[PDB]
Amino acid sequence: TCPFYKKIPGTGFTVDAFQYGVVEGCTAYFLTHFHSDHYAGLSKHFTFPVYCSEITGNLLKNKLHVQEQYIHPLPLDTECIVNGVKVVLLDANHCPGAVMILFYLPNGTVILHTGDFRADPSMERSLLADQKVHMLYLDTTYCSPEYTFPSQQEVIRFAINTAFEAVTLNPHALVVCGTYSIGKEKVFLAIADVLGSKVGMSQEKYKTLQCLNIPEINSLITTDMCSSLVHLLPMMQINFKGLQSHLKKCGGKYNQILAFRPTGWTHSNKFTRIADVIPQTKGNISIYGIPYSEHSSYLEMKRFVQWLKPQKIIPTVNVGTWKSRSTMEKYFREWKLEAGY
Ligand code: NI
Repeated sequence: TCPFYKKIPGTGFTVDAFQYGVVEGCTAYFLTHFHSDHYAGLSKHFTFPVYCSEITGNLLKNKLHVQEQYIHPLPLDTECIVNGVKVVLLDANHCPGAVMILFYLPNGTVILHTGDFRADPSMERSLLADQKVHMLYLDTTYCSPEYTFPSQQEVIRFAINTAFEAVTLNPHALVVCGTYSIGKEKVFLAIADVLGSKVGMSQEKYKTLQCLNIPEINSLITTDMCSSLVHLLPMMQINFKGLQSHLKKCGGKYNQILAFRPTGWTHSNKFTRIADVIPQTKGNISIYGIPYSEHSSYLEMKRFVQWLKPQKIIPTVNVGTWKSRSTMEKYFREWKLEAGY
């Protein structure tokens, strides 16, 4: 049965609610982005209307084989009427295709659902600038001051630099990058670009990336592993055993592997600066854990909410324990008293 925080009051609408069967009273199911925790339950046999971005829609069709008739893609930054309610999709700065959703209720309430997001000051000049928000359904993944990490751009600089150095010292080094969902594609695209190579990957992943509307994508990726000196592999294979085994497969073209695992936050962020990150090494194999986040840092979260000044905040992550819930309510109150709303 569907929890309260996935329902939109005074509408026939749910948000990311595909794993509870037929939700009593739902006329339209909204999917903010194509990550499995959020689409859990969708398949080719689902037969209600699904509202989403163009990108998300592409993945539903080709990856989950949802039929075309039940897919309703909407343009961003554009006012749209759905079951007689005005809605707007906004870019979430999460993974490809990820949206925030604005609902203009018939009673005059306005609700912002963030989906999964990474708060940015750029959002303070979207269509959010123009009016008030009563209720905010918030992505509270990192809602605690200990959660700090660099910008995406800093991380990318470290990675491009680390790869360019290693391969220029040893032209027979291979570079491997781990993946398990959509998101974080800049990591391996940036690395491939600096090395003048296409990114080589399984057929399943090539298919996934072909649904993302990235410009010039045919120029940047390939299933032909032999023609590539940057390879993608499943995240579970990014360890000494998995990499040794992959190097074998490459038929003596390479005598070294440098690999990256994009993580989210990890506790080495509580001490170490991005600059000072070092890898784990065993023999001819090095592995770097790099803190490339597609969710708000505590400070970025704090900024967006204090800017938006919502009347009520409903968290959508870390809702499972009383200690988590109480920690988040206290921060909300601090933020409100500091800002004056
Ligand atoms: Ni997500």
